[PDB]
Amino acid sequence: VGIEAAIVLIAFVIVAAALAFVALNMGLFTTQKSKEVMQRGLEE
Amino acid sequence: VGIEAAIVLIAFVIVAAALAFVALNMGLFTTQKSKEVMQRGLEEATSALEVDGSVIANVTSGSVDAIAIPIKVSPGREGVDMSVDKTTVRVMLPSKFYENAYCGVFDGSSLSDSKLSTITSSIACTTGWAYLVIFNGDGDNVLELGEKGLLVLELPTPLNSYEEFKVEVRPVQGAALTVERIVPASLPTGGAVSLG
Amino acid sequence: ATSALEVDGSVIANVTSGSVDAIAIPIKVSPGREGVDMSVDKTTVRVMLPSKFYENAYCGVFDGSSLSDSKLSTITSSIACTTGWAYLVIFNGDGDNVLELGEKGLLVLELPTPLNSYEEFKVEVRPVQGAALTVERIVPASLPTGGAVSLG
Repeated sequence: VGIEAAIVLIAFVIVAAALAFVALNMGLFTTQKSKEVMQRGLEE
Repeated sequence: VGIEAAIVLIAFVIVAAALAFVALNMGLFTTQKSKEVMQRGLEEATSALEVDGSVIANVTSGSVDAIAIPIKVSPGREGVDMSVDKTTVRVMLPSKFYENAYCGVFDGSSLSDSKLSTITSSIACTTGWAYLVIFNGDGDNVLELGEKGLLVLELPTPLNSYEEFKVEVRPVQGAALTVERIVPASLPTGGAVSLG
Repeated sequence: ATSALEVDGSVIANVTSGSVDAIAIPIKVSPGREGVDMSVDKTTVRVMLPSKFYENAYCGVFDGSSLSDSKLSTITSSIACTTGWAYLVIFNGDGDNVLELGEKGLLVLELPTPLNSYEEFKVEVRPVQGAALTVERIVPASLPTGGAVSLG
């Protein structure tokens, strides 16, 4: 009974880790691009 | 009549004991592995790594030669391993694409001083160009909180004016860092130029 | 349960004569170590094209000895496969045909005259153990006359 619950837990944790990786990567990229675009606006 | 019943009982009890032994052994192992995997997931959640400041480039003879990208670790400590065999740096150029230009991490002993020319000149890599320089570190190849890292590219005759470049870092654990900048129109004949 | 395999980074494509020729898909192993076998006889790669469908285009895994350098052109040119196109290139590996943690893999497609502008493609990897990886990207409008172009 416990073993399958542990397997499901492992799967759900692994899914969450991938979501976190994607979220941080894209958030950092979009923050950098926002910095660049507002810098360009100030230049303009 | 009783004796054979006792023998069957003994056999069935012995079978149950073996099943119990197997069940407890494998249950303990799988619980330990679940603990380890969720711990690793929590580790992967943190250790983001991010750009701290402005990218600064070296220009010689009217063209951009070297690029310095300042990075730091995100809140949450849990440092990122910057070893040669565990980290890969991707450089995407207008006419070139490089999958792995990482050569390693050399300690920032402050050299003679913190000049960009001194850093780009004293440090050399046997193969590849991109290396990372740690400041205020303890001498390890892991970037931790309290340590400032400056990642340097040595580019032989790329990067004229106005074209874009893309630099990506791929740690073994944590999110890949994406950096994209455009070279400004105004470039001095020498010295560092800020890329914003 | 473990050994998921996942995309690490951005898919990068090679464009020649105004059309996309080769596709590089960076992948890594998920947390939990427990590497994925990348042998020829155990892994199948599916490519779904707008006018074509291929069930198995995998030709094998060749070690990333860094060649002369890490150019996309050098990788696509030096490596050749007897049958099929898609191969995987391991970096920082120990020379085995298994992708483990600490090893970086770049899966490359050699596509003869598919992939104009704006049409979608689908790439799927089917390991013997672990979840199949699904990759779908769209070619951007702006393609240079040469060199690599990022697909995001």
